[PDB]
Amino acid sequence: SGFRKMAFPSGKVEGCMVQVTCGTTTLNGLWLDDVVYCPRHVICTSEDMLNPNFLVQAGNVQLRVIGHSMQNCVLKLKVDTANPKTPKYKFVRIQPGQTFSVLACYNGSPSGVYQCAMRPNFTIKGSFLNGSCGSVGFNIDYDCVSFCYMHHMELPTGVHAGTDLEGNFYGPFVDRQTAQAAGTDTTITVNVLAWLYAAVINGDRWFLNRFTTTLNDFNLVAMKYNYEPLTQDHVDILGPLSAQTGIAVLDMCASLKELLQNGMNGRTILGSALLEDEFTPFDVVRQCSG
Amino acid sequence: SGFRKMAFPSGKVEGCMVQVTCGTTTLNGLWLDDVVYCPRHVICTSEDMLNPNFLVQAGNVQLRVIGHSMQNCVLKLKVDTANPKTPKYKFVRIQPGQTFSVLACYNGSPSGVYQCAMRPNFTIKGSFLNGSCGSVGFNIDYDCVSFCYMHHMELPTGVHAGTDLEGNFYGPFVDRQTAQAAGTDTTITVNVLAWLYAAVINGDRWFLNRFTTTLNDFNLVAMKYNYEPLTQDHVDILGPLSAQTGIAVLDMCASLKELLQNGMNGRTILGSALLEDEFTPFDVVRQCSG
Ligand SMILES: *CC(=O)N1c2ccc(C(=O)OC)cc2NC2=C(C(=O)CCC2)[C@H]1c1ccc(C(F)(F)F)cc1
Ligand SMILES: *CC(=O)N1c2ccc(C(=O)OC)cc2NC2=C(C(=O)CCC2)[C@H]1c1ccc(C(F)(F)F)cc1
Repeated sequence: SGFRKMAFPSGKVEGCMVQVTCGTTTLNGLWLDDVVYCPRHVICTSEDMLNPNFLVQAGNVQLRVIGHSMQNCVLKLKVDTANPKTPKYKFVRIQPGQTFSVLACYNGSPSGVYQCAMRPNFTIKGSFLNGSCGSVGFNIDYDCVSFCYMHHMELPTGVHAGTDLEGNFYGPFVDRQTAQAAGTDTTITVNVLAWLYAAVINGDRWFLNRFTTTLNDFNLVAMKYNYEPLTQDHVDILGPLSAQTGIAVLDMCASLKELLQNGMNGRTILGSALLEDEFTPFDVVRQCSG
Repeated sequence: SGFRKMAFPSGKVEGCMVQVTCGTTTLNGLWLDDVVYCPRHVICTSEDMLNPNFLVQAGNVQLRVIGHSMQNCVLKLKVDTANPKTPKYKFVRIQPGQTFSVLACYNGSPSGVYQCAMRPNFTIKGSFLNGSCGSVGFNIDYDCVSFCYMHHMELPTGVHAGTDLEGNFYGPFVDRQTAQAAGTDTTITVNVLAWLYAAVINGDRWFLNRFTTTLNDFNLVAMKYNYEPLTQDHVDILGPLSAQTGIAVLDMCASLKELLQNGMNGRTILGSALLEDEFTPFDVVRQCSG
């Protein structure tokens, strides 16, 4: 029992982390096979971010860059020694709504790990300080590591922005300091529904009134509260949770609809008095049934 | 910027994790130097938890137990090979209010990491499934690992209970299945005050009214809302946060006092509409100022 916001173990990424310096500028990079990835704005100097040559250390072991190139927004420093601590990996691209773990690092040493979601506006609500550029976000499948995120920058609203491991940015964003107003993030509705399932499994059922409602009547309400519309694909993926708790998707929709319109009222669901949207349905299955 | 509930990297603990089987019964254990720790109720059989010989595998490497002994509530399996992946460690005991990271494991393999607090009633609000007994909770200081918790059991109220690494249980609890009604956990007031600081640092200041109030007048209110009394030692440790934000401890006390009595009212502080008590003041300093 218990539900808790839970990151994957960080051991296999920690030993792929490295410190990268170019001129005065030093940040974090990822070491896989014989190539080190890192954000390309490492070649800028920071004085020039106010108005209009490589060192690679793996803790204490110096690698020689023997050349580099630029794929989109990331630099691919080719090194001579090949990392023996390279796990099974693959470079996946994430869609809004999916979640991952972030291992925040400074000067190449890991400091923390935490779980967060790729918001519908393509930003992520991270915890980043200066020096964190180059930290990676990832999922793991027992022993295969799916890298899906590298940090680049902090937008003016406090939120964060970065790329996939091939260099392409997640949203309409660029590796430069500007007022890049990202869209309003909507609340991830499939995830809120999944968290409500995790509540049921674990104790809380007061919100379960479930006046049966249809799909689109819910969507009508959902949208004038800034909830992303629910599609058939979202319904499908709740299948397993539906199966376990014996509460059809339309019911949980309906019960949430009285939450949006009649409110939490200070009442508590799984340690919270607001509707959590940063757990995917697979999250709930991994945590609530192995 | 950003505040996010953040566990220490789990790499150094992951390689001290091992699977332990005794008769039919198999769970998780910790391997340090040449001794493996694990809960002593490994020698029970589970059929007998309803009404009134060692295998140690490190993934695939079998260790020979050459003997064992019982310190309090944990078994110390002495093995012949000594773990080369043993970090700097020390066995600390935690007091209620302090926080740690839990690396949940099944059949000796790590599955997740997460952050939680030792509640004032000596229970912890974990995320544990059958098979998780023997998982450890710990803090790290850059390279020294302070082990402070090993999981034993789940109380009837869903909460969890365990020991320090020397075998002694945290509260008035025992390694047996009974209705052990633990006390009401009070809300950790020093921590709520620290989270309010992290809010200020990061954006949110609406709760800052700060009608100056005294210490004990606050305590009067605090207690009839089930908030643990605030001592001089708690005031002291908020010193640094006080220094950074330029808002004296009595002010934040006072502002929280109007939160307890005039309510959140759906309003949001750092992604939440209830008062979070599971961040220590050192947590805020580590996350908000390196
Ligand atoms: C992500 C990060 O830690 N930093 C960062 C942020 C933005 C950009 C950018 O837009 O470049 C065009 C670059 C960086 N790079 C680095 C840092 C560092 O602190 C270390 C060196 C890499 C920080 C950073 C740097 C400068 C600033 C400033 F001055 F613009 F405000 C902020 C963060
Ligand atoms: C912590 C844990 O995972 N388990 C557990 C819980 C309590 C006790 C206990 O009170 O013993 C006197 C022992 C255990 N031990 C083990 C398990 C396992 O699933 C694997 C073997 C170790 C579980 C567990 C076992 C049995 C039950 C039961 F039947 F009592 F409900 C519950 C959890």
